[PDB]
Amino acid sequence: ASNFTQFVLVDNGGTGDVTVAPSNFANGVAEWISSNSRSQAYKVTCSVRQSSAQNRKYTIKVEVPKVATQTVGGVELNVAAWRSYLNMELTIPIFATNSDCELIVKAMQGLLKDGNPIPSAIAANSGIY
Amino acid sequence: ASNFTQFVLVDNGGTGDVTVAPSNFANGVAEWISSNSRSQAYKVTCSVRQSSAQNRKYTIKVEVPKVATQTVGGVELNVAAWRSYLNMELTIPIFATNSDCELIVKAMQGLLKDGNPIPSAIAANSGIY
Amino acid sequence: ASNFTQFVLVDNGGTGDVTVAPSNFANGVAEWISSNSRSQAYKVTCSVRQSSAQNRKYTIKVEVPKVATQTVGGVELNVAAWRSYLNMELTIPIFATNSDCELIVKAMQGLLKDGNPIPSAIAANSGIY
Amino acid sequence: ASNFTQFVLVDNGGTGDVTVAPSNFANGVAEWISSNSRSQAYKVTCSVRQSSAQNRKYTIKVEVPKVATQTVGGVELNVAAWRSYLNMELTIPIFATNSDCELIVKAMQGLLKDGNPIPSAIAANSGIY
Amino acid sequence: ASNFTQFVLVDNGGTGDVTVAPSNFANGVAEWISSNSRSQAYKVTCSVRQSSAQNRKYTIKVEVPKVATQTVGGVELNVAAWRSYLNMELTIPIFATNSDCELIVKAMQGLLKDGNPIPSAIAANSGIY
Amino acid sequence: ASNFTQFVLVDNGGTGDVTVAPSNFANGVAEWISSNSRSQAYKVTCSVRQSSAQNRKYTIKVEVPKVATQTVGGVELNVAAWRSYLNMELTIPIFATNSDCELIVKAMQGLLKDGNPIPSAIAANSGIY
Repeated sequence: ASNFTQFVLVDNGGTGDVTVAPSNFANGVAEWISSNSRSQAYKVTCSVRQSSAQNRKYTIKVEVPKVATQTVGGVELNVAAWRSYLNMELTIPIFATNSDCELIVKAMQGLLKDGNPIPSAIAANSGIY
Repeated sequence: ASNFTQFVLVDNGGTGDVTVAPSNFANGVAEWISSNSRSQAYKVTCSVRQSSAQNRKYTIKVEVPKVATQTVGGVELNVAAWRSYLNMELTIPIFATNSDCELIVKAMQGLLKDGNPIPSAIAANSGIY
Repeated sequence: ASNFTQFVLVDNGGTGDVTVAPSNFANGVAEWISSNSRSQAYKVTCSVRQSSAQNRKYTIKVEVPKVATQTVGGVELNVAAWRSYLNMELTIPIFATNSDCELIVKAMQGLLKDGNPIPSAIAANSGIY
Repeated sequence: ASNFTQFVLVDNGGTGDVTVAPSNFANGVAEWISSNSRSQAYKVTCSVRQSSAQNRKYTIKVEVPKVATQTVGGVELNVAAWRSYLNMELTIPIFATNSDCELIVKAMQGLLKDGNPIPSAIAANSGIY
Repeated sequence: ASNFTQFVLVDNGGTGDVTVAPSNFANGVAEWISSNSRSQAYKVTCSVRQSSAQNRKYTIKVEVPKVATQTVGGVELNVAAWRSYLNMELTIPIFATNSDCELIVKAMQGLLKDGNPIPSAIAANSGIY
Repeated sequence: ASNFTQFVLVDNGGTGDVTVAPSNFANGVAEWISSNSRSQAYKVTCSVRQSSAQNRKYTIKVEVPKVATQTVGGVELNVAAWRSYLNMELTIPIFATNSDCELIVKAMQGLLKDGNPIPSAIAANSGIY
């Protein structure tokens, strides 16, 4: 069994989906990268570690690139004009049962569901109002 | 119009849903709290700010409590045995158009979709393997 | 194939079986945990390393907990009264054929079969005599 | 009881079984050895001591000869190339009742049951994957 | 994908082929091994890491047993006299697209194609002349 | 005979084949280059040396360029945007028979055959998983 597999990061219908695939798992940091030029690739990393005697802590990171071509002196390269960086830390006490964790996951999914405040603000270059 | 409204944080079917409602918007920090004892309430906060000349940065935070009763000297109070803390920062360059942002949101939703690596690990008190 | 699978650690004959499942592979240490909070879980880990120029060494560990509900600060926490620890190190020369290795497995199985000296002593809080 | 008796270490189904028998009890350390030269014998030793104020520790050791291409009764100067060494240390808290200890034994039996991850890895000269 | 599968390392035309199979994935380093003692096995390992700000590096290693006069399952203390070691490091700039990488693979295939200089030299215990 | 011959490094099926030819043997390093300016050429080198008293070591290197036309100082120069580098070191004991060496060649060919794990990963900007 393995959960270190490829998955769909961006569900753009069924065509133009960004799939991210495993690439390296060094030093306890799982890393996934989308295909093609590493320079324009999406990146996701995840690591879990015991932060204190009572808590475990997950550190997830995602990079969404803005695909572009750079032309310097007539030489064109595939690059990322810029990147957005998502950095999240999740602390969970060791007393949390599997049920408790499922709830935590649902809270995260709910937080970002379409239509809700946070995702609507982000999607529209806006804050709360 | 307002996006500073109540929303469903945990979609537990249609019964036992955790709804979170606005409570305070001081100093540019929007805050939502679930009903009943503040001590056992779920909490979500969000603020956006220009981090540099080129980037805007969102800071979202969620607290999932473990509901419990504390009995000290015969006096019982509603408290949270412990809390899980989600802390996420999202940096987005000012060149990002609305389309670019929608993609960013989809990446976040994809990252946490049921079945995918990260949420499956968290839900099962596990790391990547 | 993939030998990283779930298995039943304690066979109580279908009813109340302690089954353990893959939970982490960070740093080259395969880990399996029972379906409990991290504070009350059975835990098994295994790792292999080339200890010398001519040996390989498997380090296997198991934690059998005694679950309890402790009242800390007036709050009830799911905890472990104590844990029993098994620690085994197996050193196998590189010249060992697959059939040579099956011999080791059979020897370990025979060592612990019901009725044999060692498991009888352990199960009776007794020594060998 | 009087559990210090001969037993079948390797069960090859009646024909070609390896039986190991009492051979030493110096210092309360029970030793069992197969019927071979000491450089080619199967050896098992066991002893218990209270390791600390709250724990008892069983130290079990097993030595298994490399059989492929073995020359029975021959002299092989590099003995380490022809033997595998198993070292088991079982720590059991003094509160453990007999039932608790039976469960611990079952856990050990489950860990090594045929078909499960650990023994399959060992038998195939492999790690976990 | 899920390219971590068994494959034919040495193709002797169906009869007497050497198949190598997954045997370890510790630290994201994939390992494949043939069905032999570790002193006589064919071994292949592979891993990728971003070696610098602008490059990614694939490190591939292959070990091949000396077969002439080999004593199957035997103990040979000077292991180095019985194995050949191949070390490949492939550095690919992050700008390389999938097509660029296909070409790189073709170059490697061409380099080693039967009848070409390099492989003929190796196969004849020779240098270039 | 003379194994220092031209060969096709990249077989694009007759049309657009990258053929490489002998270009230097100074200092005991056999070199082959494609028919291009030294700034845009594919390059292959090989050398053999008795690395130790009992080993021989082949050092083979390949450079796959990405050709481009850069405008420097208003003038257009035929140049290389980047280069991919392959570096392989093969250590073969002196006891290796010719048939033993053919085994190594076949193993290297099998390693890179179309469809097998390693070349699939490389060609997809992916790791093994």
